[PDB]
Amino acid sequence: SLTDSVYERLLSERIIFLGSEVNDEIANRLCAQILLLAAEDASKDISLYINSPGGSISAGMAIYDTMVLAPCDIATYAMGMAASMGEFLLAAGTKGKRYALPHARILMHQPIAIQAEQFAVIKKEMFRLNAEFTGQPIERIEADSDRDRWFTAAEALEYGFVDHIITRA
Amino acid sequence: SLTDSVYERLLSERIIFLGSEVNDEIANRLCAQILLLAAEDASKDISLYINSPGGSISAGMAIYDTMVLAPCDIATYAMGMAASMGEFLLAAGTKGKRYALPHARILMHQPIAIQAEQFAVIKKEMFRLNAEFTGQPIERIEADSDRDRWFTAAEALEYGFVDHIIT
Amino acid sequence: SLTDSVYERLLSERIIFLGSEVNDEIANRLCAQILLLAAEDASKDISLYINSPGGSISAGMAIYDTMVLAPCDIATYAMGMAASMGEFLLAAGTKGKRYALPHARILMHQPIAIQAEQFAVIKKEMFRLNAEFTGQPIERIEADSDRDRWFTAAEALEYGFVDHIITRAH
Amino acid sequence: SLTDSVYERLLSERIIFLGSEVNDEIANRLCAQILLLAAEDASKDISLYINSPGGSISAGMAIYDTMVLAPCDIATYAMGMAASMGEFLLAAGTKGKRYALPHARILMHQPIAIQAEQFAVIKKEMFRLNAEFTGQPIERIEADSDRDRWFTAAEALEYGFVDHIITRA
Amino acid sequence: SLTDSVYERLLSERIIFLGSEVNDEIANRLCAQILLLAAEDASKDISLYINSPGGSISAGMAIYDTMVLAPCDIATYAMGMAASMGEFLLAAGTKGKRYALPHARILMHQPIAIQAEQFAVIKKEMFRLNAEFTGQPIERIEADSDRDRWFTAAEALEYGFVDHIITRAHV
Amino acid sequence: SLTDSVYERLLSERIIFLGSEVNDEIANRLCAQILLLAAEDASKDISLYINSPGGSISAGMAIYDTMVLAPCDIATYAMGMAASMGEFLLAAGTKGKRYALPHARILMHQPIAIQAEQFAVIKKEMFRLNAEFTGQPIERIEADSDRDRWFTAAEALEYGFVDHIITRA
Amino acid sequence: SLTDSVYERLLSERIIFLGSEVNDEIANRLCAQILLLAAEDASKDISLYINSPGGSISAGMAIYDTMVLAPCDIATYAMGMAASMGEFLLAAGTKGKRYALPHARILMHQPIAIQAEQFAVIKKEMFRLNAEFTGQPIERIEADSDRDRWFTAAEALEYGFVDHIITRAH
Repeated sequence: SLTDSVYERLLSERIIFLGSEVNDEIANRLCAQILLLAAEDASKDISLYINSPGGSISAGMAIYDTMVLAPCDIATYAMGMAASMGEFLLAAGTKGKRYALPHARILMHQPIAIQAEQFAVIKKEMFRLNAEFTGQPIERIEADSDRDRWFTAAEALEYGFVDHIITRA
Repeated sequence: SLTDSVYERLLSERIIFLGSEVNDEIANRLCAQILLLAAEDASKDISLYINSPGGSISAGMAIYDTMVLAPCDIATYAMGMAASMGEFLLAAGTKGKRYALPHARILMHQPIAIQAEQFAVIKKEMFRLNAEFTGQPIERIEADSDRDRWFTAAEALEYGFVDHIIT
Repeated sequence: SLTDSVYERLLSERIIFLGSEVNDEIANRLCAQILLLAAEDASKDISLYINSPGGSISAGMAIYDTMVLAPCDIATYAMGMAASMGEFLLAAGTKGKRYALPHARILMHQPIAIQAEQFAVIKKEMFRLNAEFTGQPIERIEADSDRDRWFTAAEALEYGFVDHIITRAH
Repeated sequence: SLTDSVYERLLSERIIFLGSEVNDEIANRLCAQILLLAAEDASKDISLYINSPGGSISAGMAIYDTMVLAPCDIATYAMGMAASMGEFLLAAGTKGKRYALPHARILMHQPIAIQAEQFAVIKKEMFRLNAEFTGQPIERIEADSDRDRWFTAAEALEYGFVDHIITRA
Repeated sequence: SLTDSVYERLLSERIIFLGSEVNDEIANRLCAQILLLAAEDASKDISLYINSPGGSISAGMAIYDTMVLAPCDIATYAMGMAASMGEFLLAAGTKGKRYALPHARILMHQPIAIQAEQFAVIKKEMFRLNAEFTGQPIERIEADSDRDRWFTAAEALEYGFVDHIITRAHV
Repeated sequence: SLTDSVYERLLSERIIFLGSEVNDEIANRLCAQILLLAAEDASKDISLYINSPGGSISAGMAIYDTMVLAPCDIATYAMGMAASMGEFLLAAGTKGKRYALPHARILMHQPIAIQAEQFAVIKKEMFRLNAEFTGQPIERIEADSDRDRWFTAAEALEYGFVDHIITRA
Repeated sequence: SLTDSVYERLLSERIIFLGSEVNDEIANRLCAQILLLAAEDASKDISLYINSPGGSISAGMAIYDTMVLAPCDIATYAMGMAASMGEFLLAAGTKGKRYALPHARILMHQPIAIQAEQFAVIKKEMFRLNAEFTGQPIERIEADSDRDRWFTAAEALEYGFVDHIITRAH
């Protein structure tokens, strides 16, 4: 299919997309791409373009673990919407190389005994890391998640999610 | 498929199409193609052919932002219908390279708390940009969007959506 | 698929097909082919084979524009049915290069406030252009459309839709 | 698929099949194939193998019109069944080059105001062309079609549908 | 698909399969392959492996006519089952090149006015050719067909459906 | 598809799988693969990996005949389960080149008037062949099948289904 | 498809995925991929990336056997979830080359007369092999399994499922 072909040609340009909700399948597909790119060249940058309403914490956290694993820098681009885990992945890009396009929007969001244990542990990790990415205190991160705080590109720059607003490349 | 094969072959001629309703999926597809073409050659024009009834404001703005991001010029062509966000994208092409075909039509249109907040600002920012694109005052853009004003090629040239009618 | 494969190889001989109703997707696919062939070589003819019930007047008008835009001649061929916009596109072929196969049928047909406005404008322009293509007066085009006039290949030649009837090797 | 792959490969050998009922979609595919072959090389024969219960006169007649348009000879082969418009396309082959396999069978068949009118015109044309193909009077063709006359290969040869019964190539 | 790619690769070795019932679709696809192979090289054997419960007579006769039309020999191999028209196609292979594998099984079987006239004619012809293929009298073919007579590989060899039973091929 | 692409590439290594129930379809595909491999090179081994719960004796028998027809050795490997016709085909590999992986399991099992006749002779023939593959008396094959006797790798070696247990290739 | 060509291109880097439930079909495709890589080059590592809820004990043991069969080292990575047989296969990778990503979760679980017999036998092996992979006593494996003990990456390193936690560029 044309769509798939275009994505695969972009993969050759080391450009990847997170263009839908983050779930187990998409995480797998995306981890795979990051691994492939790192395997074929450890030193050339990867560009991750994000337009995603976000989703599952464990799914987003696996994409994150893989971004960390990859030896090359991962530039991130808030291309349309970066919400929930989409915001987290945006903020996880290599510092110096996190970008918002001028009309992007960044949203924060707060997403059986064993499941509850596992979720409590991963949720706390998400807040901790969101704090490291942005330089905000954890408490500010929790409160802002709770009230579904959202950000224009400028506001996002100011808050610490991105390093640059890019207009012309 | 034959139809995907033709669009692929056109990609090599730096021609792309918006031939359907703008939603997230289509916005993604179209941003991918622009990024690709910009990666392959930052200094050759891209041509964007438009036959589209429009769609969501946010999806159209991601396309717009990618259009601006590409270092290369983007020529736009109204091929059949450029309505709503399709009119916006047409009017967004590089000044001097916006074209209407002789029988093209141009159509203007207006398209939970936190959702409403974001919509209000993106809607306002779209009227703002449409005014810049066309040289009309913001007030004329709003009033004309409101009443679903539509345009023949000639009328579109005069109003400022395009720079040339090509025959 | 075999079908797609054959249409692709025919695209290499600069032959294209309109074999179904005219709607937006089909119009898009068809303007794309015309643009593709125009870009590959602006000097060589394109052949359009038509077997179509027609369909959307605005869709057909976009294809027509792309024909006019192409720097090369477009030869047109009526294969089975050329109805409404299919008849229009056949008649729009470069004069001298419009063909009917002998058992072709050519049919004329009469083809929300804002939709009606646009349709009135597009409709008048289609009649105007069809008049020009065939050499018939505008009122003859109108009345013939109203009464659903159809034409054999021979009748189509006489009326002005085409220049040739292929009754032997071409 | 394998099936489509063998048909494609057969196109390179200038062989085409009519292996099913004649309708608008089949007519399109077949006209397309003849046009392709004629464009590639106007001077080499095309071989059309027919195993068809016939179908639409309209669709059959489009294929026939393309056969005439084609400058190269078209050899026709009754492969199993040539009924109705399948009989028609067989008998439409280049004279001297219409063949029946030894066990082929050949079936004749007689198949809103303005639909009726288009139908009358094209039906008269079918009878007239079947008459020319076979050397039979149109009245014979009409009566024979009326009563669903059928033919062994030998009988079909006598009647004028084919020029040869072929057993070995 | 893997399966298709395998059959296609086999096609290059001039090897074809009848692995399902004989119907119109299958007949078209087999005739297509025979014709392709005969065009590619008129002087090299085609090998037809059969594992089929048979099916329509007229469909089977079209395959048969195409087998005869091809200038090259068709070698036939009873691979599992050869029943009804599958038996007939097996038996129609080039004399000296019909094979049974050791555990193959051969099964005989007997399969609107104008439709009836046509069926009567091809049924008779099918028996006539089965008699010619095997060397058996027409009345033996008819009666054996009636009672659904079946054969081991050894019994099929003696009856005349094949010319060889092969266990191990050579190199 | 990925799956098919790996099975294809494995075919170039001369490796085939029986990883589902043995029925006519799978028998056809497997015969096809053996026939192809023998045609490309009649002197190189073929390796057949088995993870199958068995099925039709007919189908199994056609595969067996093709294994024997192929001039090259066929190594068999019981990869997970070899049950019923799967056990049969495992035991049918070239003697000296039948293998169990360490955790494989081998299960014995026993699976219109004219249909009953045929079934009786192939069942009897299958027991006979199983007795010859294994070196067990025919009555013990019959008895053990009747009671669904199953085997660890070590017990299958002892009984005669395989010649070796492989741990590292 | 995009995904499939990605998984295939990764195969060229000798990297495999177990990203779903373990069953017979999946076990087959995974053993196939291992045998392929082993055949291509018997002396380069294979990397197995695991995000799996586990599944059938039989299917898992076929995968395990094939990894033991392959003459090359098999490195293993817990990418998201490794539960039941997923944990087993992770723990089965070449010692020195078992990895967890920091937010991975490792879960233990307790996994017709004839099927009961067979099952009893595989279950005992599974525990036994799990004990040697981890260096943990059999009683402990058994008790942990039947209370559904789960582990973070760090707890998994302590217990013996992995040798490394990847907290920086690998």
